[PDB]
Amino acid sequence: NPIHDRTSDYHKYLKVKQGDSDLFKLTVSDKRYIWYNPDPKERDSYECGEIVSETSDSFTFKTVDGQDRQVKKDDANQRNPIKFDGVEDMSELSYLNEPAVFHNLRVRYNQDLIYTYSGLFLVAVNPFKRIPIYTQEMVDIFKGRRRNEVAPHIFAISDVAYRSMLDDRQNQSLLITGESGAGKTENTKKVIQYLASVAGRNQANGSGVLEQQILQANPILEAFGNAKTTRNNNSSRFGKFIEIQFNSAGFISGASIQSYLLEKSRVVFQSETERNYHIFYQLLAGATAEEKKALHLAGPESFNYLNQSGCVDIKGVSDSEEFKITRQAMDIVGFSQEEQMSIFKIIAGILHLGNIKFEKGAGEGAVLKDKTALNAASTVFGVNPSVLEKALMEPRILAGRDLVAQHLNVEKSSSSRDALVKALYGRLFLWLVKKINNVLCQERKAYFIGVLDIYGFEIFKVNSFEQLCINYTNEKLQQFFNHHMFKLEQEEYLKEKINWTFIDFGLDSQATIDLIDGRQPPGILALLDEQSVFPNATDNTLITKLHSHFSKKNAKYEEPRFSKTEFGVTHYAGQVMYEIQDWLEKNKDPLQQDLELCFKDSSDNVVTKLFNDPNIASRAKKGANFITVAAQYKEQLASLMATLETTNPHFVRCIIPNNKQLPAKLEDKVVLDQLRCNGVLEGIRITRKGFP
Ligand SMILES: Nc1ncnc2c1ncn2[C@@H]1O[C@H](COP(=O)(O)OP(=O)(O)O)[C@@H](O)[C@H]1O
Ligand code: VO4
Ligand SMILES: [Mg+2]
Repeated sequence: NPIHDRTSDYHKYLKVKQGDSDLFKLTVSDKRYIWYNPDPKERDSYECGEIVSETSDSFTFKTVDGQDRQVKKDDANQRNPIKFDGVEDMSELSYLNEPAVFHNLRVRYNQDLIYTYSGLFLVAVNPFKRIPIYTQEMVDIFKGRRRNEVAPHIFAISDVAYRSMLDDRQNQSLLITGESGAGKTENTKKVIQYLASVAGRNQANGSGVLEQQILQANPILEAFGNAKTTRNNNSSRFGKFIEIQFNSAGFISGASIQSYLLEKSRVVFQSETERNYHIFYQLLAGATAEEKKALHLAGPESFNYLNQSGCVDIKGVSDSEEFKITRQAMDIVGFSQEEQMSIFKIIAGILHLGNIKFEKGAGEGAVLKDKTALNAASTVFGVNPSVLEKALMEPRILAGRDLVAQHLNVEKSSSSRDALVKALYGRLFLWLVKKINNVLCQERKAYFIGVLDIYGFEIFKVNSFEQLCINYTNEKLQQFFNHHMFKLEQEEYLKEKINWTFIDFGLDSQATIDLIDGRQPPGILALLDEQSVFPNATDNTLITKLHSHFSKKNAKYEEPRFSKTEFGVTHYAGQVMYEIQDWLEKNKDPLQQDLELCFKDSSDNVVTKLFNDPNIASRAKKGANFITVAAQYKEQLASLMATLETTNPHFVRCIIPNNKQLPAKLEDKVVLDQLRCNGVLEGIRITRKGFP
């Protein structure tokens, strides 16, 4: 048994190392210590001081240096007996305070122990390096073990959700929270791997193909949906809820993926030191000479959509090698050789479209002097270069019932070219998902375990509509944890009348949530929609209306004195300033019909489905207007949350160690802000003084 064999990889990599004689001598000491702030300015940096004396309400301790301080006992962060350092469950700590919880996490982290239980949920601190703990051997160890019999691990929480699904015959969900780069996606991959193993079928010839396809579905979406941002080299630019389905016997019957709002703006713009989607780089590097030739491809520096950030490479990653993986994932899933080539023609097409350089003519209208890029794109897409040309600069619209040809200037033509690009990429992503889903859904499920992997809370120098939608989602996931951890728990106790005194844990993201998606009174999204459908509305009339409604009226809103185009929203993870530029068009997500017409007549079959298929090319109509991006997203986020409520949830809180993606550098301030806003210690207090 590996569990008990101290010489195993398990003990080696998942268990705390045996202390020595000198450590024992320290462990049996009678001295008592306290965690204090050497600087009262920096409350997150602590040192350990020894308590030398005590009055009825105070403690006098010594500081690392030559001095002595006194503190009220009710204001003291006592240090747990060292025997607790490295404990696998922090609900077991004598003293439960901030420095105490961080210290234990730090102790384990320094030994590459990234998993630690914090009551009923698991905490995960990003190692930022590889650790040999997700091997098939490790999987087999956790197979069927009770949470307290084995070490903290993502495999452990997975098996528990699994047994609960079988024992209670109820649906389960694994909610992995964390800001950008914290490790949500890696752990998500692990939960899938584990379930696929312990619950898959290992018959031969035809058998186990499903579980292999389930696994191969991730690398495809990652190539089209992930990209390098300043916070993560493999940031997920789309949200995801994966449904692992099981039959009545408890065997994987299949799975479906529900994607959420891809960043469609990234295809045409990346800020300095960021990349466009990985796929653009894997194609340009992994394509053969013929493909490269029949596609009119060149190097990254040759494409406007790939040479503006100044970054075409990611340290330690080979796009060429990555491309081989992607294509192999597509094969296994089932993408015909034809479909794939179409998929790359689109990628190549999008690249050429970004090369089209519009210029002014003799008048205000725009013209296209060089038609190389235009011709190239038209070729790979299989569309009439002249139809496409007029559809870009002179799209036709109705003026009443009259058909009027527009003559878009340079700026307008470029924006229209970008809208096409984004619609193009956006629909492709949805097609890929649809496709994969038809492969994985081959049997009526009896039960499922939902694994959520959203885009994490993020902040950049410039925050736009995209960031608001992302942080709004994180804000709701957090309230989901607060709701379940405290509100429902206590609402239960008090219902049974088990003699409980209500506790206010001070965790509530409702005010921030209402400010964003509030309807009555109208929140930010509601006002955005109003203005969005108001003809004479501008980004300036939108910000003015936003300030008007919330400035000095809502505690979570702020009208900055340093700017006229930004507004702040106080989230659980911090205040974020948002730039209002282009919000109206982003929410409208416009696309000229002449452009759609031009592509509905494409020779390529994939391209044609993206423009003739209702689910992909059609847009819901909220009456006289198309449903807005905000209204649809608010709507889809509401379904999810309603789906989660119908399951038994298990939380995994990923914690990022620092802001530099560096291993072995656990930064207190970075880590303590997360433990605080995530409500980790309150999560431990409810499990400790309550009735689980
Ligand atoms: N458990 C882990 N083991 C090894 N590396 C990890 C782990 N978790 C995270 N990483 C590293 O951190 C990066 C970011 O994690 P990721 O899961 O992609 O963030 P996210 O999904 O939270 O936005 C990974 O690409 C990987 O380098
Ligand atoms: O950087 V992550 O967006 O996948 O949270
Ligand atoms: Mg991710």
